[PDB]
Amino acid sequence: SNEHDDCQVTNPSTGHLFDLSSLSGRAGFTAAYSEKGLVYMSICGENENCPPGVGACFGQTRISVGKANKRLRYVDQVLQLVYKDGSPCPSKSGLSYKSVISFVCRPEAGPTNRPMLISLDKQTCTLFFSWHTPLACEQATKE
Repeated sequence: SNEHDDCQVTNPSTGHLFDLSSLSGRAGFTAAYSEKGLVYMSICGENENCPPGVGACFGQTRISVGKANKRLRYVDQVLQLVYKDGSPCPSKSGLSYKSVISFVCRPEAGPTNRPMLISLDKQTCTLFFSWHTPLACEQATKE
């Protein structure tokens, strides 16, 4: 179970598939890392601002914040990707940055419809992203 052709996950409760493959690709998307940075991260695949294998990095610093992973999973009405094995943890040892792309079912879209960085986790090198998009929605359309 979990996914189909990958990069796409199903409501296990509805049997409805979500595909973020139109979001996928080495083009990737961007998130605003504070006012100084931008994140460049591709969905499921590697990002072109990143070296082959890295699916998420910064635009200014080019510190990889995660590697390409196509495991889109339905979790708490969210669909979340996690791009691990980013750049070595400056704040710890033997760890790396990772992403948490929590796609959020929101019938309301973004102005641009960006993956919105919630916040950083420097304690365990996590970048918590949440993309409130009608793409991952179907459920919240109700409530």
